Amino acid sequence: SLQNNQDVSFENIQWSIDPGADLSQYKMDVTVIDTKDGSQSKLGGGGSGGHMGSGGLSWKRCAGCGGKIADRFLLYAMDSYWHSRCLKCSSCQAQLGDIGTSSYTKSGMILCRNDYIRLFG
Ligand SMILES: [Zn+2]
Ligand SMILES: [Zn+2]
Repeated sequence: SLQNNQDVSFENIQWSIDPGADLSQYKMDVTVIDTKDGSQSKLGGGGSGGHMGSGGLSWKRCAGCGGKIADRFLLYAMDSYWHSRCLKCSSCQAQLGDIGTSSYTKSGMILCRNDYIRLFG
């Protein structure tokens, strides 16, 4: 007989897996930092109705535009500070901070969930 070959490590166990659970080493944590300044409309008249002189002139430095984050919500990727327009796919340029997509990396490039698999692997 020669009936000694069946599927034992593939389609017999076709269960659905997490979208990048084993790619944890390439995964980044998108930390969405909330700004407690401005979420209260009753706080004051923005930066006009109230003389709130702030000593912080640098705030959080962005690694995307190279300046400082003057955006509302700043996001985390890899280890640097970002915001909506800078935290995006280097292939899509789609604002990852405007989506909340758990992007991945490998060679320093920031690629979206799907792009990393298509690009590198
Ligand atoms: Zn930026
Ligand atoms: Zn992409």
